[PDB]
Amino acid sequence: GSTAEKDKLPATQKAKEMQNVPYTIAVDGIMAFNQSYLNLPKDSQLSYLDLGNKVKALLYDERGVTPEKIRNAKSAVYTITWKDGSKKEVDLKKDSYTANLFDSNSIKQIDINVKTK
Repeated sequence: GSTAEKDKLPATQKAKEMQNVPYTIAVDGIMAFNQSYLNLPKDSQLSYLDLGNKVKALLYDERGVTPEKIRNAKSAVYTITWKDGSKKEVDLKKDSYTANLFDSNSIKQIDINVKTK
């Protein structure tokens, strides 16, 4: 029966797990979402230089674009929405001074938009 025993169920790890934050991407004016999620540190802050290591991975894993082409794009902006419900957009195509760390634990989702043509 279904009420047999719940203890029979599996277990989990206590060492150190990761979180799954849903991200988005805009291409050709149309967004491409496939329920894909991104990995992040638990209760740990991170920067763009480091976090990018995981992001860039999806960039090529999605369509196979390079960091040299995505930069030459007509436009490049990154959107980050915190658990608070607030979202901010950062214009990478015009950002050479911006720089600040963030807490993944306080992150909800992100929406990347790169206009290339």
